Amino acid sequence: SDLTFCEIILMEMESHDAAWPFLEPVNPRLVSGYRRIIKNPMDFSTMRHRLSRGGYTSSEEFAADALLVFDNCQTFNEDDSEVGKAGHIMRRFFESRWEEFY
Ligand SMILES: CN(C)CCCOc1ccc(-c2cc(NCCCn3cccn3)nc(S(C)(=O)=O)n2)cc1
Repeated sequence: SDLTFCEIILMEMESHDAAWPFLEPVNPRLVSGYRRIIKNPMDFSTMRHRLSRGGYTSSEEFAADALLVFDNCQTFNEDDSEVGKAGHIMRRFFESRWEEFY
């Protein structure tokens, strides 16, 4: 019953104005040397793939992947960059919705 809310939250994040950096895996042709720094990439497409296939055994596991998206953003980008700002917006949005649903 808790896992059904993850799809709803995922859809809301996919639709958010600030979500553009996170929709698909980082493209290494666009973001030079990404994997030198980010050893465990994550993105909303990968999360959708796993959620749709029972790859999350609990809502907590889904939340951990959401936070990994934002933690990787914060590790790679300065807070005042456009992508860094987007990550902070999305983390706040995610955490707020998580509290409402749970
Ligand atoms: C072809 N299709 C329309 C592309 C649409 C999506 O394009 C993206 C998506 C995500 C990025 C990107 C970048 C970045 N740090 C660098 C910021 C400076 N920058 C370098 C290249 C571009 N901007 N960090 C991150 S993340 C996920 O670690 O926070 N994600 C980039 C492009």
